[PDB]
Amino acid sequence: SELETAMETLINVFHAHSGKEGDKYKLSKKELKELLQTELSGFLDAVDAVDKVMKELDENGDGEVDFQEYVVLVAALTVACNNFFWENS
Amino acid sequence: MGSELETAMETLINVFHAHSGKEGDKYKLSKKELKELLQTELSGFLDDAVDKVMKELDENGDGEVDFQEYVVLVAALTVACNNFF
Ligand SMILES: [Ca+2]
Ligand SMILES: [Ca+2]
Ligand SMILES: [Ca+2]
Ligand SMILES: [Ca+2]
Repeated sequence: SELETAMETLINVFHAHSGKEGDKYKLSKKELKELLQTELSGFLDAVDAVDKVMKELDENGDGEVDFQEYVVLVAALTVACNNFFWENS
Repeated sequence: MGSELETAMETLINVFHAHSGKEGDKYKLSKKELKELLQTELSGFLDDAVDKVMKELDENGDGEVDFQEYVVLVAALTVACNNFF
């Protein structure tokens, strides 16, 4: 089903950039940045914003973003994108 | 032209709107609409389990699931899908 394919895409995208350096299930900054710039063009602004973004997602604090912390991100970006396209104008 | 990640996110939002706009508030899932979503979008869903899924997701207690509460479901399911692999 469409929903199931979508969650499959979220998993596959994560590992497509998570499996490039070191632990193939955790995103280091080079992999997080790679995911952000390639999958979310324009999400970064403002002096290095990439540091801020792992600082917020790295919940346990090991310097890498795993799947659950990455899902915390996808969720917030999904709800904001929804409010932007689905308002009782 | 969105990215693969972006396309997938759109699908989630679209799926929710696909069942949310059937009756009542076009931006909230009623009990009947929630049943419809589970049965069509989750190939494994067995079944009153919908009541459980309602009381579990209805954080604010209005009797309907809005988007912010439906993402709680999608997120929990996504990590659960990832565990299964
Ligand atoms: Ca890695
Ligand atoms: Ca972490
Ligand atoms: Ca509705
Ligand atoms: Ca609610």
